[PDB]
Amino acid sequence: GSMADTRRRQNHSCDPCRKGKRRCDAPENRNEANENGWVSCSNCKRWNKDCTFNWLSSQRSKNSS
Ligand SMILES: [Zn+2]
Ligand SMILES: [Zn+2]
Repeated sequence: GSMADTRRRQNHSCDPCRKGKRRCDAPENRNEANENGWVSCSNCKRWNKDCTFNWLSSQRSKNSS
């Protein structure tokens, strides 16, 4: 798990959904989505959770630090 492959990103769903096995609108560019008009996936806006890519931040490095 290094030369062949290191990172295994598949689900793009934000922290709360990916954990709860929910797929949301939140793309890989959820931040860039905020700039476009987006802000939080329907899940977060529905349950009032926390749209974050912390999962992304805990991968190869603190992507969002
Ligand atoms: Zn979500
Ligand atoms: Zn969310």
